Amino acid sequence: KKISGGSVVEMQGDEMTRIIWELIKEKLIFPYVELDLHSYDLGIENRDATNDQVTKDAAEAIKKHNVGVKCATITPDEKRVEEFKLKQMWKSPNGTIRNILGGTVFREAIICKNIPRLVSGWVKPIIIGHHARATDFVVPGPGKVEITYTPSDGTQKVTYLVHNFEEGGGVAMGMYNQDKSIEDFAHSSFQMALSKGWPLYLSTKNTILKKYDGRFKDIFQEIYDKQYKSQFEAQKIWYEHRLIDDMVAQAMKSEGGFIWACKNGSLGMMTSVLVCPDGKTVEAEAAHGTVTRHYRMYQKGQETSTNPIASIFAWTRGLAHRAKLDNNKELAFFANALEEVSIETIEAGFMTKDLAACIKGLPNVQRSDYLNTFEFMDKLGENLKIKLAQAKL
Amino acid sequence: KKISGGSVVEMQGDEMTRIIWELIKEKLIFPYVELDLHSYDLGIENRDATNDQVTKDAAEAIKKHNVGVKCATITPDEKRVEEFKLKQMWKSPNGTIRNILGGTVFREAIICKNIPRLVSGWVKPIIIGRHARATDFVVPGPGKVEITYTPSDGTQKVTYLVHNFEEGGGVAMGMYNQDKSIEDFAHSSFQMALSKGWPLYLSTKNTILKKYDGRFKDIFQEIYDKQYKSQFEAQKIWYEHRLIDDMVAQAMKSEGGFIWACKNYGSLGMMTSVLVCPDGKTVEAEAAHGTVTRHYRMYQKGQETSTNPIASIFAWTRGLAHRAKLDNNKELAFFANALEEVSIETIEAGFMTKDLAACIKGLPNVQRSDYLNTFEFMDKLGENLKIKLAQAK
Ligand SMILES: NC(=O)c1ccc[n+]([C@@H]2O[C@H](COP(=O)([O-])OP(=O)(O)OC[C@H]3O[C@@H](n4cnc5c(N)ncnc54)[C@H](OP(=O)(O)O)[C@@H]3O)[C@@H](O)[C@H]2O)c1
Ligand SMILES: NC(=O)c1ccc[n+]([C@@H]2O[C@H](COP(=O)([O-])OP(=O)(O)OC[C@H]3O[C@@H](n4cnc5c(N)ncnc54)[C@H](OP(=O)(O)O)[C@@H]3O)[C@@H](O)[C@H]2O)c1
Repeated sequence: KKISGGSVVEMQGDEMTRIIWELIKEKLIFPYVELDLHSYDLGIENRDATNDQVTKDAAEAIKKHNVGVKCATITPDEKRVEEFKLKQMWKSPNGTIRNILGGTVFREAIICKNIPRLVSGWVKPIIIGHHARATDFVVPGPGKVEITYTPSDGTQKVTYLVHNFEEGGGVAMGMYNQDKSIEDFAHSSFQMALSKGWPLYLSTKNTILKKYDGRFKDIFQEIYDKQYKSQFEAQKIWYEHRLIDDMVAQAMKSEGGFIWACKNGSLGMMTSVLVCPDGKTVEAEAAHGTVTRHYRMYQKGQETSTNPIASIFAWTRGLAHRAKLDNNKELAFFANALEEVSIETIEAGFMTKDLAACIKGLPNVQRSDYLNTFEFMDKLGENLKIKLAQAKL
Repeated sequence: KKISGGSVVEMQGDEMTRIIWELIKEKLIFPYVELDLHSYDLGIENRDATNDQVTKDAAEAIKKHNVGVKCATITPDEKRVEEFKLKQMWKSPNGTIRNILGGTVFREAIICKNIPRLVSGWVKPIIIGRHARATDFVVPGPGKVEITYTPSDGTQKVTYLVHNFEEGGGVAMGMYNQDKSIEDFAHSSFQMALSKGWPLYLSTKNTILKKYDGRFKDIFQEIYDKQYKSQFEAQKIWYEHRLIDDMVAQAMKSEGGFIWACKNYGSLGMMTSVLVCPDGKTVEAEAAHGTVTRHYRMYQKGQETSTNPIASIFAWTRGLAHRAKLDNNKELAFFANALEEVSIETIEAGFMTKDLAACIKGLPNVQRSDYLNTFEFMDKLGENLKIKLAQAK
């Protein structure tokens, strides 16, 4: 009978994704798992009606229950405001959540043998985690641009000359970064390496930006030694700093299987995951958007061919983490079974137009080559039911 | 019956590239062309023995004679210093030469019809040109870090604060850009678009850093109309800006055949590189790859090697094409084109090195009968060049 899921914060999105999102939930998740579901509706209309209140609530909920899976949501601009008569132009919910939760987002392309990688050497996937401010202005004519720092303890103020424009004009910039943000970026990155049981590489450019990127390299080591070095060995893992050039060269000549945290391939396969520093809280979401083009055709009754893998893994990565926290072996296994069924269904010849396009090039793609949105969800459901029954032994 | 090419500054390199470099001169260039050769020996040993003076001299030589063709050269690290018993870790020759000549570099993959591209639609080459100080410091913090600009003018004074630390210090920095630098980028770029008779695109992420990238979009426009519009229309060409995202996309749907200027922050034997000084006079052509050390270590052991000489060859052809262009040397200009044709033809005709046979069949499926070794391929190109030059007579 059903699996004891636990508390999970689900968040519904917009357009095409919101549609495939309902199919995932009922076909691949519900028939097998029971969840204390804290479901919030981040549909643009509802964010409007509730004055974005809902978005904040949802972030507050994730903060509490540590686990949240999200559907792609419309981030509004001029065109959207007119499209929906939006009483205002609301901020990207991801942005809202990110500020309330913090942490570092990690992306990972799931790899199928028969999927033309951007380098045929990667049989194992590579998780990347960008760090995430700029005060730029224009210099009209001759003048002096300096960057000063005034300490709050009344200490001597310090002024650096960034450039002294003696003839023409130009442009200028100011950039910053608190220690707290770098620490959070480190822990996020270390814990992520542990969960995925893989090595952690920090690429930087502290040869030039000696003081700037230097701080990064330090903050990381200081943390990696005071903490996390022991556990890293407990899994044969290690953390090592590589200059941005050694990395990129090493990575191409690499078979993947590591976490790349740098300071700075189909989308239906890409999955973004926010990892809060505490190692407790996590949000998971597809990298792609709402796929509006597909949605348009869907509305007109036309046949659509959307890839649901990115969205599916948002659930499995979320659920996986839920199990992790709760020692739920039953759930832990289900997550896997689903991820596998997904990769396997594809490595068996069943896929959507976009994936088929990878193999035979967009033009040469005939209808017989791919499955549209529905029957592909079905195919996954079938294989899922199967795989699961097989495990019962 | 030898063509007379004229004055050409040549730089010799290290390891495997030094080998094929001499093969090209002996087999493909010298037998047909006579040059007032200003040849400099940028071998790692000679640089050491001369205290990298040879490098500065070669840069001064190019600055004077307008044309320089360079062989791949070892850039020393700690392992190099120990290997060659160097008496210093000399700076990258490329860097030394750049600092002296200035200008913008343009990379371009040589395209073959029997060789796979990233976009199978790409039939015409795509030339890309990126834009290559900054004061950074550590914030003890907290405190207000502000960037101020006071016009030498003496009048106004504006202060923006990059951040006000309260949590505790971190790190900050200040960027800048001469107007000059952007103008030189523009000229260098526009000229390449004309000399290659292709449309110029400038991609940037204006949205994010409006003020910075804004100055780029403008200066380009300003200089275009003021100086370069006629020529473009004359050659049925044009220039036009785009955001990175709209660039990547309309590119994926293109056949190529355009210059691409990146303001922004496959096989290598086919990757060339040209440094275009803004004066429109001086140029340096070189392979985009290294000395191919792994291949050299094999050569040293007596093992058979298969190194792609295409990039190296095109360093000569691009160079000679520009000498001709400068001297209105019809003959030379023809030979340059003839040599580029013989190369792409030989490859499209089945004869190629191992790395290329890999692009078509993939590593694990390459047989010895699918490619030629370094010396066989060079011999093959030799035969055809002789024929091509015979038929055109
Ligand atoms: N809330 C979020 O997390 C989030 C994030 C980013 C963007 N968005 C919203 O996304 C909306 C539109 O996004 P977008 O226009 O950038 O499109 P998208 O959803 O980002 O995807 C762009 C295009 O790539 C292709 N594609 C992406 N995912 C696909 C999939 N699963 N299956 C098949 N094809 C796929 C489709 O084009 P083709 O099939 O024509 O090639 C799609 O139209 C915007 O309102 C934006 O605000 C939301
Ligand atoms: N001044 C320059 O132009 C320049 C630039 C970069 C590096 N370097 C020097 O290059 C030396 C070594 O370079 P590296 O280690 O980066 O190697 P590389 O010369 O950059 O190339 C290494 C790999 O590139 C592939 N490759 C590049 N050119 C090739 C060609 N023509 N034919 C076949 N394969 C080619 C080969 O792959 P396979 O392993 O599959 O055979 C080779 O193993 C270093 O000392 C560096 O200082 C010089």
